[PDB]
Amino acid sequence: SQAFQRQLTALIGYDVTDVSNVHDDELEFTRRGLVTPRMAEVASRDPKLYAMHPWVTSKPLPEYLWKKIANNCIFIVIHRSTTSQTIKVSPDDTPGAILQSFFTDFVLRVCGRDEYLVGETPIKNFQWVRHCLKNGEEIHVVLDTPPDPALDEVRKEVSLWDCDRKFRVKIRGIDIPVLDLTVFVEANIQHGQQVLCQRRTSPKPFTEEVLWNVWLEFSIKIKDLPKGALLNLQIYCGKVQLLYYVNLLLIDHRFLLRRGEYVLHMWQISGSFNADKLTSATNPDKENSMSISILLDNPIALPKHVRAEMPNQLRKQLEAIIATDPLNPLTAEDKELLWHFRYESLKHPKAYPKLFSSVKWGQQEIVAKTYQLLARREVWDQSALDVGLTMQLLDCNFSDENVRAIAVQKLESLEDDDVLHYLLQLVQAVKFEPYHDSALARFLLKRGLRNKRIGHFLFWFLRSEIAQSRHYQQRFAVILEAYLRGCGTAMLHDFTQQVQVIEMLQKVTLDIKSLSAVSSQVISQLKQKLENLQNSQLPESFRVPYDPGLKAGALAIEKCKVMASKKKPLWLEFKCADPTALSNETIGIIFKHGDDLRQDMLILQILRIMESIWETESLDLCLLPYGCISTGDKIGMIEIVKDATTIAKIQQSTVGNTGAFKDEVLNHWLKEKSPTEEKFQAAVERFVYSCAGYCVATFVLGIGDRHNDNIMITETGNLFHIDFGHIKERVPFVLTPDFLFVMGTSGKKTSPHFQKFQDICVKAYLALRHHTNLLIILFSMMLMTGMPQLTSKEDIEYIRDALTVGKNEEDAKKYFLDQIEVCRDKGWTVQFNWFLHLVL
Ligand SMILES: C[C@H](Nc1ncnc(N)c1C#N)c1nc2ccc(F)cc2c(C(=O)N2CCNCC2)c1-c1ccccc1
Repeated sequence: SQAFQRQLTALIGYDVTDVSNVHDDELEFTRRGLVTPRMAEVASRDPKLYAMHPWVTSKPLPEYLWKKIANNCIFIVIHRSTTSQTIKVSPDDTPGAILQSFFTDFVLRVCGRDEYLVGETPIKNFQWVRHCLKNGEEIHVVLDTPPDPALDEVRKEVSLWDCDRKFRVKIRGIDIPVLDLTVFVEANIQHGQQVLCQRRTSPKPFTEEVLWNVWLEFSIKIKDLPKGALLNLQIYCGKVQLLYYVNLLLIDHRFLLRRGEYVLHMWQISGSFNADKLTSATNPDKENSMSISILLDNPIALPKHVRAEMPNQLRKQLEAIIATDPLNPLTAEDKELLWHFRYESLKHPKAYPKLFSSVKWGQQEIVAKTYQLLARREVWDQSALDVGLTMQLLDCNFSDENVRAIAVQKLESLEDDDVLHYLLQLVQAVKFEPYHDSALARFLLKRGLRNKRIGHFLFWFLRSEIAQSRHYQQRFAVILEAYLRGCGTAMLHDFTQQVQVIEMLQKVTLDIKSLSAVSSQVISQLKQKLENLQNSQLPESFRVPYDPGLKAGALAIEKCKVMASKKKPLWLEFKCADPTALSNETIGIIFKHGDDLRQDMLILQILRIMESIWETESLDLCLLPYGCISTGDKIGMIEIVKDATTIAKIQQSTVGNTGAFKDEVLNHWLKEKSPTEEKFQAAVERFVYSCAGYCVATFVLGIGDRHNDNIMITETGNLFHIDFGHIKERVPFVLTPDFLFVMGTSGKKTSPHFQKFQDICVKAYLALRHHTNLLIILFSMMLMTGMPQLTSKEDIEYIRDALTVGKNEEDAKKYFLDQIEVCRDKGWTVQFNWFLHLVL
């Protein structure tokens, strides 16, 4: 009976039915809330297409993949059992069109993977194909029986506005079970990051109990409280310093004004725009944490719901405002203009964030007018999707549901490919929702239930935060529960196996790490533990979390290692469970405790967004954003990139443990890995592109100044950065004399390959700059939701500079070409300084 819930709790990693840490019924309301959305998508989804989850795209096939074709000819090696016949096919052939061509019912599965080439889309539009064309590989499929939908079967089942009183809250006091100066409470009525009204208590002495018994009357009227308003209660000591915070929605999920006695356990601060500050969750640590005691009282329920001509100077002023970037602050004058010309502004979708930031949300008549304005949103509805613009409306500056819902409206038009690109940060954006049940929450729910791949990643992203965010685990747990109740028994069993496996592996990771105080004569224990796991405890096979097409099989005990590191990560290799796998390659997974890999997920995901941006300008910069999933507290997994070594090690081989750093070694290493000259210059060009990619991407992100035992290269020239969570003079990025000699330059010269590198960099850079807004917002979101450390205005404003906002294109070329030159001017000075730093 309720054994199903026990399953779901183990899958979720948090007890959703628990009510030990609630002061209302919002979470439970949201479970019931999501039942319909879950049922509606579960009932409406095509069961066969959900069983095979064809991964496809409507983006045009890029130039770089077109130029790799032999005139409407892609070869597809089909497999029965023994041999395999090849078939010339047009890029535009549907998989049906190929099946009747081969027959000269069944379906084509990719060899070694849970991936199918099925559906009414041309074969150029399946990702697996575009992947094979990119890396220069042959397309191997198998004539297979379709999977039964049965396997996916789902186990079935007084007006606030008539109230002119000033709002007020009684502060009874604070109590802390264990703590020498004074302390006061600051009560804020918030909407977004905007403080509407503020009041303080008198300072009393900071004893383990402090009582005030004071009515704080606010300047705002009850009628003027907008939905999603937050009573943010804060505690300072003293000169002042913030010690604790908690929040409480003043208008609840049923539109009722919040009333009665509350005892709210509070969050502490580390020794600032952090998403965690926004949460409505209270601290679950009742025993240790500070708490505050309040009383709301007056049942009051909130009701549900000009010409456009102007002077020339004002039109220009307003257009100038509408044009500035998302982090340019609006002045009082700017806001007043936007709002007066409300309806002119409404015609420009790009005005929307700014205009909805010009709304006085603490004034009921103005919010009414704002809603009348959202009634007139034809142009918004008609505009082509700008994700950049849409993401801004979903960030911390917008707490109003109707405003936010129009963002989620635009997201509905995203094809499944693009939801995958933005899914991590859409899931992170749930952190900005005032309520647990939101348009965004349901959007993620339904897109996830509509598609096994979004669903798969949705699970791990949500679970990532449920395992290590007390601030948001409750909300996300509710959402994930909603998902698991509609994903199908097949996936429930998949997910179950994966969690079982990663818990086994993380334990071994944690235990091996305990047995070392940097080397290892006890790689004995590791191999011993892995043998014990593989004997009746680890399953025959499991889906690889960061690449769900791949199923892993038996471990390769002999190939598994621990690193001569401080954090002793594991290096695990598995046999692919799929007998149809044509490769011999193992599946390689690193397990690391010690870094916050949520930071790594975000940077790696932004790198993908960059790649996708580049694809729109027909540029490929061969970035290698390897798989990475954060699975728990300072713990996670990383996709092992095969045939790859660090730059440091290439230097340690032809020099030693010293900074002697020869300019020549990398090219030497490359030359000795390339078998032919055909592949060497291919390697070298692959490296010019890689290097350019990572110089630009890392510069824009402000993570370009790196230790070179944290930059790797494949044996085919593909450079890539690693260890992003690891983050006296500096440098823009890493373009060292070793890299420059592969490009055929030295000290103060130029070359064919180097001139290209600049040519590629400048294109790439200016390319990202065409999506300035999108990047600025993802960067702000990234910091706010994933780096508690780095969330001051100054931190967030780094990317304005790096993307040379306001500058013309030609001037931006001159900026970056200078950045490049700063590296030429520094050579090994920083690298060397890193050696002296990171080795003494
Ligand atoms: C630094 C490198 N990191 C990566 N390697 C491959 N794919 C990746 N995605 C990463 C990352 N991040 C690495 N990680 C290890 C993790 C666990 C472990 F037990 C050993 C690791 C090792 C490591 O020292 N090894 C010893 C040499 N054989 C490879 C494994 C490396 C590493 C690999 C090549 C060159 C230098 C170092």
